[PDB]
Amino acid sequence: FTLIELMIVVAIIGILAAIAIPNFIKFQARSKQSEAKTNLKALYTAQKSFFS
Amino acid sequence: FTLIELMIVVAIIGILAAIAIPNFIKFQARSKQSEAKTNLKALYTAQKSFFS
Repeated sequence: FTLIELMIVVAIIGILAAIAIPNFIKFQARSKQSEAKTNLKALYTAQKSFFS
Repeated sequence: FTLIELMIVVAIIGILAAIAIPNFIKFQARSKQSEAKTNLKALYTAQKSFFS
């Protein structure tokens, strides 16, 4: 190998450092939204029992 | 996948460990409150019979 190959190696590391990957904050948010579902279903259950 | 995905996986299980589920101690207290209803109706019945 020569100088150009080694410079391309450095450049590829630079490229990988700035790669555009999926936004995983959206996956975290979708995880956090499950509390709303659980607590709303608890509301539904408690309302039904109170009515009965 | 890459490192950030795997760290988000760890973060998501950390989130699920600290989710705010409904307070079910209230449901169990509502269960325990039925002694009072049953025994008070028993008082009512016994008082009526005694009066009669």
